[PDB]
Amino acid sequence: VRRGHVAPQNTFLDTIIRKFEGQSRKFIIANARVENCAVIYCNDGFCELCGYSRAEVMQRPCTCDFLHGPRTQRRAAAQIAQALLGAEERKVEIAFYRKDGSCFLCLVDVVPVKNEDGAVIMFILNFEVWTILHYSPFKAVWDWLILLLVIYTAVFTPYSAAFLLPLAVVDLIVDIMFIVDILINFRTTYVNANEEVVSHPGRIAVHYFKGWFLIDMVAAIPFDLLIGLLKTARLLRLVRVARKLDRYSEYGAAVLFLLMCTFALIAHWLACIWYAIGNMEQPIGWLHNLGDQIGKPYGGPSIKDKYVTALYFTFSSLTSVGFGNVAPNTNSEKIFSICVMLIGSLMYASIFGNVSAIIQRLYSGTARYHTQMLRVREFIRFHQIPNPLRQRLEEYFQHAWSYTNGIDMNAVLKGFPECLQADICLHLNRSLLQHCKPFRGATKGCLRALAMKFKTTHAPPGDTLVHAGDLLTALYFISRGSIEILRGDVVVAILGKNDIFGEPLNLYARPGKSNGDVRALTYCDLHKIHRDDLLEVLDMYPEFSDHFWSSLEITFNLR
Amino acid sequence: VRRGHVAPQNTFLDTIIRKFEGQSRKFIIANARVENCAVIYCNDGFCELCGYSRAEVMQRPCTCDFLHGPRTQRRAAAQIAQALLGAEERKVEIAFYRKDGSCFLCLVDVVPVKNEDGAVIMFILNFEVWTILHYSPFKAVWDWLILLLVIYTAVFTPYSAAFLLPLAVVDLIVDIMFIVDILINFRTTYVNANEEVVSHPGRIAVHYFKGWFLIDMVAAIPFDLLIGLLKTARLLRLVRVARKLDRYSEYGAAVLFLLMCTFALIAHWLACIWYAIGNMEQPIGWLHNLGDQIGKPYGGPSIKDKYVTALYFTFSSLTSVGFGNVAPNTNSEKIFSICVMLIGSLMYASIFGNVSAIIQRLYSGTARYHTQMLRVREFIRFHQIPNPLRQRLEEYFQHAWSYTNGIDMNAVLKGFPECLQADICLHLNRSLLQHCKPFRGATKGCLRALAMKFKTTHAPPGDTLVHAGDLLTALYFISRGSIEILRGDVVVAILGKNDIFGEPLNLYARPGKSNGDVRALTYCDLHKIHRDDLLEVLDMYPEFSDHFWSSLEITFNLR
Amino acid sequence: VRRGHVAPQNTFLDTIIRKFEGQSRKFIIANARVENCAVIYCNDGFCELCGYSRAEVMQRPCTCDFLHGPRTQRRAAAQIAQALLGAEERKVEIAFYRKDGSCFLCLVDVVPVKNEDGAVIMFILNFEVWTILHYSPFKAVWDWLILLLVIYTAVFTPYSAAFLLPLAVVDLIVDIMFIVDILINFRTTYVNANEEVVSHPGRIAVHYFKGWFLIDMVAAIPFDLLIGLLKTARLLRLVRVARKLDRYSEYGAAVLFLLMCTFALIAHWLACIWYAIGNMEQPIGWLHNLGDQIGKPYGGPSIKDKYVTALYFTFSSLTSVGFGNVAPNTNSEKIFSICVMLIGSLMYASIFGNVSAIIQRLYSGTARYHTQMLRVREFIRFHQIPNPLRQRLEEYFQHAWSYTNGIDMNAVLKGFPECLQADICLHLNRSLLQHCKPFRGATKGCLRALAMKFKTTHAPPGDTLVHAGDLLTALYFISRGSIEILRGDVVVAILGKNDIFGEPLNLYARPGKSNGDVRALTYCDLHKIHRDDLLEVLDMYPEFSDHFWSSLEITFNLR
Repeated sequence: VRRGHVAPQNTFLDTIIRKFEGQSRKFIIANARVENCAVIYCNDGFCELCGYSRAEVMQRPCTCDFLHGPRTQRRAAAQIAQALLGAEERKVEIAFYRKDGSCFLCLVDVVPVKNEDGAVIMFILNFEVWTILHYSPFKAVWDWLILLLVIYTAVFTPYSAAFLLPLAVVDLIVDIMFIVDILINFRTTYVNANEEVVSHPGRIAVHYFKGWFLIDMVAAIPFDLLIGLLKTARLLRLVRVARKLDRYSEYGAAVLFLLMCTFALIAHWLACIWYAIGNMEQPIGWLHNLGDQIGKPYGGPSIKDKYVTALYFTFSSLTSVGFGNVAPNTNSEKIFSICVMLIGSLMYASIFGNVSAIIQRLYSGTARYHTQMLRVREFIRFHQIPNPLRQRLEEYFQHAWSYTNGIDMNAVLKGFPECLQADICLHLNRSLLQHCKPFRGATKGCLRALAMKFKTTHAPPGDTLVHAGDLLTALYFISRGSIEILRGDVVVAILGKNDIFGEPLNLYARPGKSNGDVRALTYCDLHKIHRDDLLEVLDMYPEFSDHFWSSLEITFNLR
Repeated sequence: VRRGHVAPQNTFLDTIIRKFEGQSRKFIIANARVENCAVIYCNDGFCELCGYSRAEVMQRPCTCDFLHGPRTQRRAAAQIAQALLGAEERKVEIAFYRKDGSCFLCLVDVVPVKNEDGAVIMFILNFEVWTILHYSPFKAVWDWLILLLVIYTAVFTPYSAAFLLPLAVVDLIVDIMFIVDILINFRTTYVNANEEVVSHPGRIAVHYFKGWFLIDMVAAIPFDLLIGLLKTARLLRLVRVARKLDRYSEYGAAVLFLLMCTFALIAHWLACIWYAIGNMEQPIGWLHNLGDQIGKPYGGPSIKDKYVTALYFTFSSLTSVGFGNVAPNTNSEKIFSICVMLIGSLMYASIFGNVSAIIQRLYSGTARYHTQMLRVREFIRFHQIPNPLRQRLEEYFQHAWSYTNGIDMNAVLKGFPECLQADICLHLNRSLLQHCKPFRGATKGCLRALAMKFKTTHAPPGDTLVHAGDLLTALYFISRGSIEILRGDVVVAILGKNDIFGEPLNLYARPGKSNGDVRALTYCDLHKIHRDDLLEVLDMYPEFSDHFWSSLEITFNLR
Repeated sequence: VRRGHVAPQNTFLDTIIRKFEGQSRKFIIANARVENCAVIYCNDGFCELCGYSRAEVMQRPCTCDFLHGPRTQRRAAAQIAQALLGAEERKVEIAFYRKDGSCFLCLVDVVPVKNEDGAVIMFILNFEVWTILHYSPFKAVWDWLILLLVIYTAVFTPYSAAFLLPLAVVDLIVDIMFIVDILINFRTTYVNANEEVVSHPGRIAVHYFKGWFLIDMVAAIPFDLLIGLLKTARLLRLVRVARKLDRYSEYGAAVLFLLMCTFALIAHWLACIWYAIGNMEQPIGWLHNLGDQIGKPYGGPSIKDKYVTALYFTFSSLTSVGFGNVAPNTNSEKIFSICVMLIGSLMYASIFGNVSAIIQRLYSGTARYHTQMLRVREFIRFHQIPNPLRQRLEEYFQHAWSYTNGIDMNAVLKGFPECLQADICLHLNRSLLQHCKPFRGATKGCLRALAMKFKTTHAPPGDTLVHAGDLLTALYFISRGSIEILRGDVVVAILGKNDIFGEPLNLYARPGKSNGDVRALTYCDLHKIHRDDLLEVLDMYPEFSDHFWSSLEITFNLR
């Protein structure tokens, strides 16, 4: 469900610039909180007045010592400052001098802007010469509740329309729910593309007109005043689902349930319409043909049969089975079967084309699993892989897929920019950065740059990562599990959690050799970088890099 | 719709070289507009005559001082030049000397070529020893109009063919439209693969013969002279759509409408042919079997029934529903049902195989949207992403897809060459290059090279792009929206439109640190490059690079 | 089939650390096998006691000379060591001194741990102040045997349920097999996600309860005590296949056989249920309608017909053919046909959507073969390729695909890490590394790094690999086949197996030119590297690189 992000606390600055832009005004803006109260924005009108650019005027106190000149008096120079100290609408009565130097009869409309907090936040100087949400647990399940009673009305009113020429009271309860639905739509919030959120009743009622109220206003019209064709407006209650279509695509099985249940309603109406053709042609047809299948000539036949036989027909016709217990004969009867065969051939390709995809889309992980498995089984038979390695290929692949759900890690990150990519890896690698000792005395830029180059490698039982004689390119960190260290089949050491191993990069200044082996016991969790990846970041932060190597204590210097 | 590009104004030079190549001539060509009227092309015959190459002879005045020698007279050296000053066909009577040096009895056929402008454009020296278009608003909608009356004739003439053994006058109006169609095809333009456009009536009439006129000439033959089989030629009017097939693939819903409506015509003919089998076998069949369904024995049955029942059958047969209200019995009746089942099984796979794809191809953006969404929802459940970041992933992804329609930006550019790739990015980034100050005094090569390395990054509300302590690799430009600047949660500055921020690259000559943060308010539009990307271009243009840094005024030097 | 890897011999160390972690203990661990019996792990409690880190304490004898001080006595310093020499639970009664230096009343609980071997393996010092497998040839084929008798019961009990109101003895044999199935499930092993394997009867019986025994316990209940609805519990024997679903996805044709045979069982039950509707409505229906098709009014009709006609109906209904020899009429009859058409339209899309994919997934190699072939045949017609090269394109492509099965070599390796990637290439290139002379005196790290950069190139008959004048970038090795050497169409030399050719990299220290050509006779097998790829590895191992070039004898130095 789409819900737009709330407006930041400084968004009122955009509207004030937009307001005074509408007046064709000439002005500047200066903050109160900062040291000497410097300028924060100036419009193009102010640039034309003096001649200076935005860059030159910015980061300067709003007393503005450059605006002084020969003709600028000494007495009211104070009458610039004591307005920053006093706060009031007062036109300060003085000339100024431009960049190149020129006299002009200007006048400083000094203003202090004040917000809901009741404090002096921003200065501006013009020149002249009961509430309800839309993503709440109340509103969430109530859309499914609306959808149920829509399906109730959409089905049971065709039953009333065709056949009727406990139930009387319960149908009136559903009519009141739609009247309650309209009143609730006023106070609830909505999301404009630009205006991410908008609230309170001065603004919501305008959007509701000229949208989808004119259609829904017809739904809530049950007049009393024969002739049941007046109740055809209750079918337009179905439009409430069409407008809220994005809500009903959350779960995998829920989308299947809608396309399966709506398939019944398509048949249900056609069943009721098929029956209507039998009633409104009495001069031999299909109903008297049914009257011979079940011995009831004319008296009359059964109501329960007439609805079933019609539904049976329109299912048999639209499903493209085509029995012929019941089938058309007269002109209008065949015309219907042409319509049902034509829409049926369209529907049976359209609706079950999607449902055939939805089952494979629901079981999408296990679909690609077997294709990836057939690559491995072909790769085994192609190369002839023996048993000691056979186990390692299967168990790693089954551990890799079962853990990650066969999802590409970096393929998702490519779409996002580098700022939010770092924030994603910061969330995954929170267990190292926040908890460990050397990363605490560090700025936020250092954390993100490091977070990019980290790699969360997983190690199942008995996996030899690095061996004796190899080049220690990486420098590892152990988050969870329990990792061993061996050499010549003797247990040298064990490491649990929050531990480090590799080499320092200051002493050698070279690619150093390894000392011994390293193997996992449990399904251990660890992290990884490189020598080249680390140094390129650490050299950018020289004052941080001294703190890094001193505080960081590695459990094994491996030579 | 394919329409070839018009021939440039200097394409007549190709035909003149091609003309004098046909004579086995030996010649050169020289321009009038250029300073001293130098040579612009020479054929291989001239290279063989003297011995010099194209490179050596080119960029030399057509007086040709190298062609002089001992035997070349002084009096008629003027009689080379005053032809460039006088203009006439005159064989200049003199010898010349080759590269190595040799006498040969040559003769300069001096010519001034003149075009429609009526001016001296090009010199050549031979040696010896009511209109109509095809992509107009008139022709565009008239193809759809032709297609309608084709469908009118294609349907209503089978009705006349089978059943007939207001309407009399209106059918004759359609016959005249095809006669009008033929006359219009003469004056209209066409597109040869080589000849991009060709016009005026000397050349178009030759292509129309031996193309698709011989078939369309049969369409316009309504002779008066019984026997309605003479009107079978009106079915060949359907070929006018087959030739113009590329026109009817513009809209998404329009292709669906053709394949859906032609499906009816396939049934329509088979319905009329099914009826013809009933009439032309009278010795029990299907028509007398229908005469018992609706009580009409022989007198005769109804015409409206006979057409419907046949259409109902051929739909039921070809749609693969198979009712059996009406069905074959005699030899010829079954032979038809074998033909309809065989084509029906072929058609129901072929035509609705495409229509099943067309609905997913029409909703192709929203199809891949849900697959990309399932990657994110799996990625959320796989990593367990909390609420403050949960919003950022959804809102960025929904903003990114809704803005770009889920289209790859650079994937389209890869097919095109670097010249037109730069022209595409020049169109997108026109708002910076043409309007801003420093890019005005610049050549066209500088604009294209820069345009390649620009990146149009979009920033929704409250998006922190760069933070304090980070390395300012990029140098941004603000086109639209409104962007803030903060540090330690205090509003430092605001920027509107056509503004700049980053660092100068001359003072440091290093990767400098950042000063503070930067965040968006509105759905702001901005651009981006790199330090390495800029300098590699700027160093190629040293005289431009001095103008660049001086005129370019950045609003924030961020240290 | 998933089978987890067995626990290594040092996994009991994890449980001992986990045990003493549960006591809130403070301790260290030291090995017996290593030289001076140094420390191998210490918990965080020991780090807090003294103050030292893991890195500082590790790789130190467990006598611990740093733990001595002024107050540590000289007499019981021996009573640290002689426990390593004697072995017993004894609290060594002495103080110690921390990092900064401090007295504390501590007490060393000296322990020697001993395993099944009966030897002194590890020291610990606490401080205070009939069998059966599940992947055997017996169990493997017995799952297929269980599946057969499940299908026997699942089919033949509906036959007994509906119709019955040699066979008597044989059905009781199947009832005993399920009782045998339960007893076998106790002693057989299983695989927990964490616990890769678990055995012996103290631990297996707990998992079997609260899993899939409560359902299977109902299956083995054949009580004696009319009313055959008691045998409906035998349908729940079908659940034994649902739990063991991963077993039945091995072969390509085996998955097709299950989905094809289960399709019959879906019809089989519906056939038996369709028949039940005929029996249990006797007040005209479908059974008396059948009694007129085959002249048998009431007496009674045939049993063999009643089962076939029902099966014929439910096939005709669910397959979506829809004949109408037998078809519904009464209320309950149509309700069934609505249910069969609804599930039939769902099943015919779901089950045959997979089976349509399974045939193309079985013939998946030959599917992409023709698409790759159409690229080549288009590429031939697009460029117009003559006969001498035409043969080389076809024969290489047909040799490449037929050998490799159209599988990507490196695309499979990308998922695996660099350790196991090297192990895969070590298996493929075993014929060179183990057998040849220069690679014998080499460490394991040298073998893996080389193995990565090797490339198994195949050469069919008459393939010119390298020519005279070319740069010998690669350095080849001949494993199998027979390779020639030529220059100016004269036979210079021949090479068989385990041979080398290229250039030495020490003498030139440059990219040297080639001498002559090289061509294959048989379908030869060979390997390949590069000059840059080799030197980058060899420079890391300087002591190995001297042994490499001396022992390695190349058959042709080619200049």
